[PDB]
Amino acid sequence: NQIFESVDHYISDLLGYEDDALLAATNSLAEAGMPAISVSPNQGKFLQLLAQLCQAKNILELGTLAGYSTIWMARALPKNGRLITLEYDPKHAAVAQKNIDRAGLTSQVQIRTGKAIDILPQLVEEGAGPFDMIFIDADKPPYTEYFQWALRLSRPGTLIVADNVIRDGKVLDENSTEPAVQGARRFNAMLGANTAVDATILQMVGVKEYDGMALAIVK
Amino acid sequence: NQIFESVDHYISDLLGYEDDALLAATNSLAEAGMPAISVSPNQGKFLQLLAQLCQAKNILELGTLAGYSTIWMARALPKNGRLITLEYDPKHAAVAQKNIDRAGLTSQVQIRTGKAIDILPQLVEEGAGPFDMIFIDADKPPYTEYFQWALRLSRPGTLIVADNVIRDGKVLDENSTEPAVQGARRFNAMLGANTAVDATILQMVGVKEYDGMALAIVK
Ligand SMILES: Nc1ncnc2c1ncn2[C@@H]1O[C@H](CSCC[C@H](N)C(=O)O)[C@@H](O)[C@H]1O
Ligand SMILES: Nc1ncnc2c1ncn2[C@@H]1O[C@H](CSCC[C@H](N)C(=O)O)[C@@H](O)[C@H]1O
Ligand SMILES: [Mg+2]
Ligand SMILES: [Mg+2]
Repeated sequence: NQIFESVDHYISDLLGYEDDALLAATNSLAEAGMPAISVSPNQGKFLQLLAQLCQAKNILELGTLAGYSTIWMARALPKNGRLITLEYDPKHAAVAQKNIDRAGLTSQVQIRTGKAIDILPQLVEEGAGPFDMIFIDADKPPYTEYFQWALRLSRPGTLIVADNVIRDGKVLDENSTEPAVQGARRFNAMLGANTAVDATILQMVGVKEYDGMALAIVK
Repeated sequence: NQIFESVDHYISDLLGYEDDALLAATNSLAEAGMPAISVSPNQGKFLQLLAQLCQAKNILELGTLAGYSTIWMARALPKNGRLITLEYDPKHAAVAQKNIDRAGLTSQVQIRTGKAIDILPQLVEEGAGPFDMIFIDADKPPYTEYFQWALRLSRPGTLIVADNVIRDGKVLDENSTEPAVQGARRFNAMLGANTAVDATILQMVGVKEYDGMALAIVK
Protein backbone atom coordinates (compact mmCIF):
# COMPACT_ATOMS: atom_id res chain seq x y z
CA ASN A 1 0.00 0.00 0.00
CA GLN A 2 1.19 3.52 -1.05
CA ILE A 3 -0.12 5.14 2.19
CA PHE A 4 2.73 3.71 4.35
CA GLU A 5 5.41 5.04 1.91
CA SER A 6 3.70 8.49 1.75
CA VAL A 7 3.43 8.67 5.57
CA ASP A 8 7.12 7.58 5.93
CA HIS A 9 8.16 10.51 3.59
CA TYR A 10 5.97 12.88 5.68
CA ILE A 11 7.77 11.65 8.84
CA SER A 12 11.32 11.77 7.39
CA ASP A 13 10.60 15.32 5.96
CA LEU A 14 9.97 16.38 9.62
CA LEU A 15 12.33 14.10 11.65
CA GLY A 16 14.44 11.92 9.26
CA TYR A 17 16.99 14.29 7.67
CA GLU A 18 19.91 12.42 5.97
CA ASP A 19 23.28 14.18 5.52
CA ASP A 20 25.81 13.52 2.72
CA ALA A 21 27.42 10.56 4.60
CA LEU A 22 24.07 8.67 4.88
CA LEU A 23 23.01 9.48 1.28
CA ALA A 24 26.51 8.40 0.05
CA ALA A 25 26.17 5.10 2.03
CA THR A 26 22.82 4.41 0.23
CA ASN A 27 24.36 5.39 -3.16
CA SER A 28 27.31 2.97 -2.55
CA LEU A 29 24.95 -0.12 -2.62
CA ALA A 30 24.03 -0.14 -6.34
CA GLU A 31 27.69 0.54 -7.34
CA ALA A 32 28.78 -2.65 -5.44
CA GLY A 33 25.82 -4.91 -6.40
CA MET A 34 24.62 -4.88 -2.74
CA PRO A 35 20.96 -5.32 -1.70
CA ALA A 36 19.04 -2.09 -0.94
CA ILE A 37 17.98 -3.48 2.48
CA SER A 38 19.48 -0.90 4.95
CA VAL A 39 17.17 0.26 7.73
CA SER A 40 14.95 3.11 6.46
CA PRO A 41 15.87 6.68 7.46
CA ASN A 42 13.07 6.71 10.14
CA GLN A 43 14.19 3.26 11.44
CA GLY A 44 17.77 4.71 11.61
CA LYS A 45 16.52 7.65 13.67
CA PHE A 46 14.63 5.18 15.93
CA LEU A 47 17.82 3.04 16.50
CA GLN A 48 19.75 6.30 17.25
CA LEU A 49 17.12 7.28 19.86
CA LEU A 50 17.21 3.79 21.43
CA ALA A 51 21.02 4.10 21.67
CA GLN A 52 20.54 7.52 23.43
CA LEU A 53 17.95 5.97 25.85
CA CYS A 54 20.55 3.20 26.68
CA GLN A 55 23.18 6.00 27.25
CA ALA A 56 25.18 3.71 24.91
CA LYS A 57 29.04 3.86 25.10
CA ASN A 58 29.59 0.35 23.58
CA ILE A 59 27.37 -1.02 20.72
CA LEU A 60 27.61 -4.37 18.88
CA GLU A 61 26.05 -4.82 15.42
CA LEU A 62 25.74 -8.09 13.47
CA GLY A 63 25.46 -7.37 9.75
CA THR A 64 27.09 -4.18 8.44
CA LEU A 65 26.07 -4.06 4.74
CA ALA A 66 27.12 -0.49 3.68
CA GLY A 67 27.11 0.75 7.31
CA TYR A 68 23.84 2.74 6.99
CA SER A 69 22.43 1.45 10.35
CA THR A 70 26.03 1.69 11.69
CA ILE A 71 26.25 5.47 11.00
CA TRP A 72 22.89 6.17 12.66
CA MET A 73 23.80 4.25 15.87
CA ALA A 74 27.46 5.39 16.02
CA ARG A 75 26.27 9.06 15.96
CA ALA A 76 24.58 8.45 19.39
CA LEU A 77 27.98 7.53 20.92
CA PRO A 78 30.20 9.88 22.92
CA LYS A 79 33.60 10.48 21.20
CA ASN A 80 35.24 7.80 23.49
CA GLY A 81 32.43 5.31 22.60
CA ARG A 82 32.87 2.29 20.31
CA LEU A 83 30.66 0.33 17.88
CA ILE A 84 31.90 -3.13 16.76
CA THR A 85 30.10 -4.35 13.59
CA LEU A 86 30.44 -7.88 12.12
CA GLU A 87 30.30 -8.48 8.35
CA TYR A 88 30.77 -11.78 6.47
CA ASP A 89 31.30 -10.40 2.93
CA PRO A 90 34.72 -8.68 2.46
CA LYS A 91 33.26 -6.53 -0.38
CA HIS A 92 30.53 -5.23 1.98
CA ALA A 93 33.16 -4.61 4.74
CA ALA A 94 35.34 -2.51 2.36
CA VAL A 95 32.30 -0.45 1.14
CA ALA A 96 31.16 0.02 4.78
CA GLN A 97 34.72 1.16 5.78
CA LYS A 98 34.74 3.85 3.03
CA ASN A 99 31.25 5.01 4.16
CA ILE A 100 32.31 5.09 7.88
CA ASP A 101 35.45 7.09 6.89
CA ARG A 102 33.32 9.55 4.85
CA ALA A 103 31.09 9.91 7.99
CA GLY A 104 34.18 10.82 10.14
CA LEU A 105 33.50 7.71 12.35
CA THR A 106 36.79 5.82 11.63
CA SER A 107 37.99 6.08 15.28
CA GLN A 108 34.56 5.02 16.80
CA VAL A 109 33.67 2.05 14.49
CA GLN A 110 35.57 -1.29 14.23
CA ILE A 111 34.46 -3.46 11.28
CA ARG A 112 35.35 -7.16 11.83
CA THR A 113 35.21 -9.39 8.70
CA GLY A 114 34.04 -13.01 9.13
CA LYS A 115 31.06 -15.15 10.17
CA ALA A 116 29.25 -13.71 13.22
CA ILE A 117 29.15 -17.24 14.80
CA ASP A 118 33.01 -17.35 14.62
CA ILE A 119 33.61 -13.74 15.89
CA LEU A 120 31.07 -13.74 18.81
CA PRO A 121 33.09 -16.33 20.83
CA GLN A 122 36.28 -14.28 20.10
CA LEU A 123 34.53 -11.17 21.55
CA VAL A 124 33.70 -13.16 24.76
CA GLU A 125 37.34 -14.46 25.00
CA GLU A 126 38.63 -10.82 24.46
CA GLY A 127 36.19 -9.40 27.13
CA ALA A 128 34.86 -6.85 24.54
CA GLY A 129 31.50 -6.62 26.36
CA PRO A 130 29.33 -5.70 27.97
CA PHE A 131 27.51 -3.85 25.17
CA ASP A 132 24.84 -1.26 26.08
CA MET A 133 22.93 -2.02 22.86
CA ILE A 134 23.19 -4.95 20.39
CA PHE A 135 21.64 -4.85 16.89
CA ILE A 136 21.15 -8.35 15.36
CA ASP A 137 20.76 -7.91 11.58
CA ALA A 138 22.85 -10.54 9.81
CA ASP A 139 21.62 -13.78 8.16
CA LYS A 140 18.31 -14.89 9.70
CA PRO A 141 18.51 -18.71 10.26
CA PRO A 142 21.04 -18.36 13.16
CA TYR A 143 19.21 -15.44 14.89
CA THR A 144 18.35 -17.82 17.77
CA GLU A 145 22.06 -18.61 18.39
CA TYR A 146 23.15 -14.98 17.77
CA PHE A 147 20.77 -13.96 20.62
CA GLN A 148 22.37 -16.51 23.03
CA TRP A 149 25.83 -14.98 22.31
CA ALA A 150 24.37 -11.44 22.65
CA LEU A 151 23.22 -12.40 26.24
CA ARG A 152 26.82 -13.55 27.01
CA LEU A 153 28.00 -10.04 25.89
CA SER A 154 25.22 -8.13 27.78
CA ARG A 155 24.85 -6.26 31.13
CA PRO A 156 21.55 -5.98 33.10
CA GLY A 157 19.64 -3.25 31.16
CA THR A 158 21.31 -4.07 27.76
CA LEU A 159 18.87 -3.49 24.83
CA ILE A 160 18.98 -6.21 22.14
CA VAL A 161 17.20 -5.31 18.87
CA ALA A 162 16.66 -7.96 16.16
CA ASP A 163 15.57 -6.75 12.66
CA ASN A 164 13.24 -8.44 10.11
CA VAL A 165 11.29 -10.86 12.39
CA ILE A 166 7.75 -10.43 10.75
CA ARG A 167 8.57 -10.71 6.97
CA ASP A 168 5.27 -9.37 5.46
CA GLY A 169 3.31 -11.58 7.95
CA LYS A 170 4.85 -14.80 6.51
CA VAL A 171 5.91 -15.76 10.11
CA LEU A 172 2.19 -16.75 10.50
CA ASP A 173 2.87 -19.62 7.99
CA GLU A 174 3.94 -22.78 10.01
CA ASN A 175 4.66 -24.49 6.60
CA SER A 176 6.84 -21.66 5.18
CA THR A 177 9.61 -23.09 2.89
CA GLU A 178 11.68 -19.84 3.21
CA PRO A 179 14.76 -20.22 5.47
CA ALA A 180 14.65 -16.51 6.61
CA VAL A 181 10.94 -16.94 7.59
CA GLN A 182 11.77 -20.22 9.41
CA GLY A 183 14.67 -18.39 11.16
CA ALA A 184 12.39 -15.54 12.30
CA ARG A 185 9.70 -18.00 13.57
CA ARG A 186 12.34 -19.96 15.56
CA PHE A 187 13.84 -16.72 16.98
CA ASN A 188 10.37 -15.38 17.93
CA ALA A 189 9.51 -18.72 19.66
CA MET A 190 12.87 -18.54 21.56
CA LEU A 191 12.09 -14.95 22.63
CA GLY A 192 8.59 -16.06 23.84
CA ALA A 193 10.31 -18.79 25.98
CA ASN A 194 13.20 -16.59 27.24
CA THR A 195 13.35 -15.80 31.02
CA ALA A 196 16.48 -13.57 30.77
CA VAL A 197 14.76 -10.62 28.95
CA ASP A 198 11.57 -8.55 28.85
CA ALA A 199 10.65 -8.26 25.12
CA THR A 200 8.12 -7.25 22.43
CA ILE A 201 7.94 -7.24 18.65
CA LEU A 202 7.15 -3.91 16.91
CA GLN A 203 5.35 -4.26 13.58
CA MET A 204 6.89 -1.80 11.11
CA VAL A 205 5.55 -0.27 7.90
CA GLY A 206 6.87 2.51 5.66
CA VAL A 207 9.14 2.74 2.60
CA LYS A 208 10.32 -0.90 3.06
CA GLU A 209 8.24 -4.11 2.91
CA TYR A 210 5.95 -4.71 5.95
CA ASP A 211 8.18 -6.26 8.67
CA GLY A 212 9.05 -5.89 12.38
CA MET A 213 11.85 -5.62 14.95
CA ALA A 214 12.14 -7.47 18.27
CA LEU A 215 13.18 -5.28 21.28
CA ALA A 216 14.53 -7.15 24.37
CA ILE A 217 15.86 -5.72 27.67
CA VAL A 218 18.17 -7.99 29.70
CA LYS A 219 16.65 -8.22 33.23
CA ASN B 1 -6.43 -5.04 7.74
CA GLN B 2 -6.75 -8.69 8.90
CA ILE B 3 -2.96 -9.44 8.48
CA PHE B 4 -1.97 -6.71 11.01
CA GLU B 5 -4.55 -8.01 13.55
CA SER B 6 -3.45 -11.67 13.00
CA VAL B 7 0.23 -10.70 13.45
CA ASP B 8 -0.63 -8.63 16.58
CA HIS B 9 -2.31 -11.78 18.10
CA TYR B 10 0.78 -13.90 17.19
CA ILE B 11 3.03 -11.32 19.00
CA SER B 12 0.74 -10.96 22.10
CA ASP B 13 0.55 -14.80 22.38
CA LEU B 14 4.41 -14.79 22.58
CA LEU B 15 5.14 -11.51 24.42
CA GLY B 16 1.87 -9.71 25.41
CA TYR B 17 0.43 -11.76 28.32
CA GLU B 18 -2.31 -9.85 30.23
CA ASP B 19 -3.04 -10.75 33.89
CA ASP B 20 -6.42 -10.34 35.64
CA ALA B 21 -5.83 -6.61 36.47
CA LEU B 22 -5.23 -5.69 32.77
CA LEU B 23 -8.15 -7.83 31.50
CA ALA B 24 -10.40 -6.32 34.24
CA ALA B 25 -9.35 -2.78 33.14
CA THR B 26 -10.40 -3.64 29.54
CA ASN B 27 -13.68 -5.21 30.78
CA SER B 28 -14.46 -2.07 32.85
CA LEU B 29 -14.76 0.04 29.63
CA ALA B 30 -17.99 -1.44 28.22
CA GLU B 31 -19.58 -1.72 31.76
CA ALA B 32 -18.78 2.02 32.39
CA GLY B 33 -19.94 3.21 28.90
CA MET B 34 -16.35 4.33 28.06
CA PRO B 35 -14.76 4.33 24.60
CA ALA B 36 -12.69 1.21 23.68
CA ILE B 37 -9.54 3.29 23.00
CA SER B 38 -6.88 1.90 25.42
CA VAL B 39 -3.44 1.15 23.99
CA SER B 40 -3.23 -2.43 22.63
CA PRO B 41 -1.57 -5.16 24.75
CA ASN B 42 1.60 -5.04 22.60
CA GLN B 43 1.67 -1.19 22.78
CA GLY B 44 1.31 -1.57 26.59
CA LYS B 45 4.34 -3.89 26.69
CA PHE B 46 6.30 -1.40 24.49
CA LEU B 47 5.49 1.52 26.90
CA GLN B 48 6.60 -0.71 29.83
CA LEU B 49 9.91 -1.50 28.07
CA LEU B 50 10.51 2.21 27.31
CA ALA B 51 9.91 3.00 31.04
CA GLN B 52 12.51 0.31 31.96
CA LEU B 53 15.03 1.77 29.42
CA CYS B 54 14.44 5.23 31.08
CA GLN B 55 15.04 3.54 34.51
CA ALA B 56 11.88 5.53 35.28
CA LYS B 57 11.19 6.42 38.94
CA ASN B 58 8.74 9.31 38.12
CA ILE B 59 6.23 9.01 35.24
CA LEU B 60 3.58 11.52 34.05
CA GLU B 61 0.60 10.42 31.92
CA LEU B 62 -2.03 12.66 30.27
CA GLY B 63 -5.25 10.76 29.63
CA THR B 64 -5.99 7.82 31.98
CA LEU B 65 -9.23 6.35 30.59
CA ALA B 66 -9.57 3.08 32.60
CA GLY B 67 -5.84 3.02 33.56
CA TYR B 68 -4.84 0.26 31.03
CA SER B 69 -1.70 2.15 29.78
CA THR B 70 -1.19 3.32 33.42
CA ILE B 71 -0.91 -0.27 34.76
CA TRP B 72 1.63 -1.31 32.03
CA MET B 73 3.90 1.71 32.79
CA ALA B 74 3.49 1.72 36.64
CA ARG B 75 4.64 -1.94 36.72
CA ALA B 76 8.11 -0.72 35.47
CA LEU B 77 8.52 1.50 38.61
CA PRO B 78 10.63 0.66 41.67
CA LYS B 79 8.59 0.37 44.93
CA ASN B 80 9.42 4.06 45.81
CA GLY B 81 8.53 5.21 42.24
CA ARG B 82 5.45 7.28 41.33
CA LEU B 83 3.15 7.76 38.33
CA ILE B 84 0.88 10.84 38.14
CA THR B 85 -1.95 10.50 35.56
CA LEU B 86 -4.35 13.30 34.51
CA GLU B 87 -7.99 12.55 33.62
CA TYR B 88 -10.70 15.21 32.88
CA ASP B 89 -13.76 12.88 33.13
CA PRO B 90 -14.59 12.15 36.84
CA LYS B 91 -16.35 8.88 35.83
CA HIS B 92 -13.22 7.71 33.92
CA ALA B 93 -11.03 8.70 36.90
CA ALA B 94 -13.27 6.69 39.33
CA VAL B 95 -13.12 3.62 37.02
CA ALA B 96 -9.32 3.95 36.64
CA GLN B 97 -8.97 4.25 40.46
CA LYS B 98 -10.84 0.92 40.99
CA ASN B 99 -8.65 -0.73 38.28
CA ILE B 100 -5.40 0.66 39.84
CA ASP B 101 -6.58 -0.59 43.28
CA ARG B 102 -7.27 -4.09 41.79
CA ALA B 103 -3.70 -4.05 40.32
CA GLY B 104 -2.28 -3.22 43.83
CA LEU B 105 -0.85 0.09 42.50
CA THR B 106 -2.79 2.48 44.84
CA SER B 107 0.43 3.55 46.70
CA GLN B 108 2.37 4.37 43.47
CA VAL B 109 -0.25 5.93 41.13
CA GLN B 110 -1.89 9.33 41.71
CA ILE B 111 -4.94 10.09 39.51
CA ARG B 112 -5.62 13.85 39.26
CA THR B 113 -9.19 14.61 38.06
CA GLY B 114 -9.30 17.72 35.85
CA LYS B 115 -8.16 19.26 32.56
CA ALA B 116 -4.49 18.60 31.76
CA ILE B 117 -4.05 22.29 30.67
CA ASP B 118 -5.19 23.33 34.24
CA ILE B 119 -3.14 20.64 36.10
CA LEU B 120 0.17 20.92 34.16
CA PRO B 121 0.84 24.45 35.59
CA GLN B 122 -0.02 23.07 39.08
CA LEU B 123 2.71 20.38 38.64
CA VAL B 124 5.17 23.19 37.66
CA GLU B 125 4.14 25.25 40.78
CA GLU B 126 4.50 22.07 42.96
CA GLY B 127 7.98 21.22 41.55
CA ALA B 128 6.50 17.76 40.75
CA GLY B 129 9.15 17.22 38.04
CA PRO B 130 11.35 16.23 36.59
CA PHE B 131 9.68 13.13 35.09
CA ASP B 132 11.83 10.37 33.52
CA MET B 133 9.01 9.49 31.05
CA ILE B 134 5.88 11.42 29.93
CA PHE B 135 2.99 9.81 27.99
CA ILE B 136 0.76 12.35 26.18
CA ASP B 137 -2.54 10.59 25.37
CA ALA B 138 -5.43 12.89 26.32
CA ASP B 139 -7.51 15.17 24.07
CA LYS B 140 -5.79 15.67 20.70
CA PRO B 141 -6.11 19.37 19.67
CA PRO B 142 -3.83 20.69 22.51
CA TYR B 143 -1.03 18.07 22.12
CA THR B 144 1.23 20.96 20.92
CA GLU B 145 0.72 22.86 24.21
CA TYR B 146 0.92 19.67 26.34
CA PHE B 147 4.40 19.07 24.83
CA GLN B 148 5.56 22.60 25.89
CA TRP B 149 4.40 21.88 29.49
CA ALA B 150 6.06 18.42 29.31
CA LEU B 151 9.42 20.15 28.52
CA ARG B 152 8.98 22.38 31.63
CA LEU B 153 8.57 19.10 33.66
CA SER B 154 11.52 17.26 31.97
CA ARG B 155 15.22 16.66 32.66
CA PRO B 156 17.94 16.06 30.04
CA GLY B 157 17.21 12.49 28.80
CA THR B 158 13.45 12.51 29.61
CA LEU B 159 11.47 10.42 27.07
CA ILE B 160 8.21 12.01 25.85
CA VAL B 161 5.81 9.69 23.97
CA ALA B 162 2.67 11.02 22.23
CA ASP B 163 0.03 8.53 20.98
CA ASN B 164 -2.29 8.82 17.92
CA VAL B 165 -0.17 11.16 15.70
CA ILE B 166 -0.83 9.40 12.26
CA ARG B 167 -4.65 8.68 12.34
CA ASP B 168 -4.84 6.16 9.43
CA GLY B 169 -2.58 8.49 7.32
CA LYS B 170 -5.18 11.33 7.44
CA VAL B 171 -2.37 13.64 8.74
CA LEU B 172 -1.31 13.79 5.00
CA ASP B 173 -4.56 15.76 4.29
CA GLU B 174 -3.73 19.49 4.86
CA ASN B 175 -7.48 20.24 4.39
CA SER B 176 -8.65 17.78 7.12
CA THR B 177 -11.56 19.19 9.18
CA GLU B 178 -11.23 16.45 11.89
CA PRO B 179 -10.09 18.01 15.23
CA ALA B 180 -7.92 14.96 16.13
CA VAL B 181 -6.17 15.04 12.69
CA GLN B 182 -5.55 18.83 12.89
CA GLY B 183 -4.21 18.33 16.45
CA ALA B 184 -1.83 15.60 15.25
CA ARG B 185 -0.63 17.64 12.19
CA ARG B 186 0.07 20.73 14.35
CA PHE B 187 1.93 18.65 17.01
CA ASN B 188 3.99 16.88 14.28
CA ALA B 189 4.92 20.27 12.70
CA MET B 190 5.94 21.55 16.18
CA LEU B 191 8.01 18.41 16.71
CA GLY B 192 9.80 18.86 13.32
CA ALA B 193 10.63 22.49 14.36
CA ASN B 194 11.67 21.70 17.97
CA THR B 195 15.41 22.15 18.81
CA ALA B 196 14.99 20.99 22.51
CA VAL B 197 14.47 17.28 21.57
CA ASP B 198 15.66 14.45 19.27
CA ALA B 199 12.52 12.74 17.93
CA THR B 200 10.89 10.31 15.47
CA ILE B 201 7.38 9.07 14.73
CA LEU B 202 6.83 5.27 14.72
CA GLN B 203 4.09 4.06 12.38
CA MET B 204 1.96 1.45 14.17
CA VAL B 205 -0.32 -1.35 12.93
CA GLY B 206 -2.07 -4.19 14.78
CA VAL B 207 -5.46 -4.71 16.45
CA LYS B 208 -6.13 -0.91 16.40
CA GLU B 209 -6.56 1.37 13.35
CA TYR B 210 -3.26 2.22 11.59
CA ASP B 211 -1.70 5.08 13.60
CA GLY B 212 1.62 6.02 15.21
CA MET B 213 3.41 7.31 18.30
CA ALA B 214 5.92 10.18 18.51
CA LEU B 215 9.05 9.49 20.60
CA ALA B 216 11.22 12.41 21.78
CA ILE B 217 14.31 12.58 24.04
CA VAL B 218 14.94 15.92 25.82
CA LYS B 219 18.48 17.31 25.03
N1 LIG C 1 27.19 -15.16 8.91
C1 LIG C 1 27.20 -13.84 8.78
N2 LIG C 1 27.96 -13.12 9.62
C2 LIG C 1 28.00 -11.80 9.48
N3 LIG C 1 27.41 -11.05 8.56
C3 LIG C 1 26.63 -11.78 7.76
C4 LIG C 1 26.48 -13.14 7.79
N4 LIG C 1 25.63 -13.55 6.79
C5 LIG C 1 25.27 -12.45 6.20
N5 LIG C 1 25.87 -11.34 6.72
C6 LIG C 1 25.69 -9.96 6.31
O1 LIG C 1 24.57 -9.43 6.96
C7 LIG C 1 24.15 -8.25 6.25
C8 LIG C 1 22.64 -8.21 6.32
S1 LIG C 1 22.03 -6.60 5.73
C9 LIG C 1 22.57 -5.51 7.12
C10 LIG C 1 21.93 -4.17 6.97
C11 LIG C 1 22.49 -3.11 7.93
N6 LIG C 1 22.37 -3.55 9.34
C12 LIG C 1 21.73 -1.79 7.77
O2 LIG C 1 20.62 -1.74 8.18
O3 LIG C 1 22.31 -0.92 7.21
C13 LIG C 1 24.81 -8.34 4.86
O4 LIG C 1 25.88 -7.41 4.78
C14 LIG C 1 25.39 -9.76 4.83
O5 LIG C 1 26.55 -9.89 4.04
N1 LIG D 1 -8.51 18.03 28.82
C1 LIG D 1 -8.27 16.79 29.19
N2 LIG D 1 -7.44 16.58 30.22
C2 LIG D 1 -7.21 15.32 30.60
N3 LIG D 1 -7.73 14.20 30.13
C3 LIG D 1 -8.53 14.43 29.10
C4 LIG D 1 -8.87 15.66 28.59
N4 LIG D 1 -9.75 15.51 27.55
C5 LIG D 1 -9.93 14.23 27.45
N5 LIG D 1 -9.22 13.51 28.36
C6 LIG D 1 -9.21 12.08 28.57
O1 LIG D 1 -8.23 11.52 27.74
C7 LIG D 1 -8.49 10.11 27.65
C8 LIG D 1 -8.11 9.70 26.26
S1 LIG D 1 -8.00 7.89 26.10
C9 LIG D 1 -6.49 7.57 27.11
C10 LIG D 1 -6.18 6.13 26.92
C11 LIG D 1 -5.17 5.56 27.93
N6 LIG D 1 -3.88 6.28 27.85
C12 LIG D 1 -4.86 4.09 27.63
O2 LIG D 1 -4.20 3.88 26.67
O3 LIG D 1 -5.31 3.27 28.35
C13 LIG D 1 -9.97 9.94 28.04
O4 LIG D 1 -10.14 9.22 29.25
C14 LIG D 1 -10.49 11.37 28.18
O5 LIG D 1 -11.51 11.52 29.13
MG1 LIG E 1 17.72 -5.60 8.27
MG1 LIG F 1 -4.35 6.73 22.69
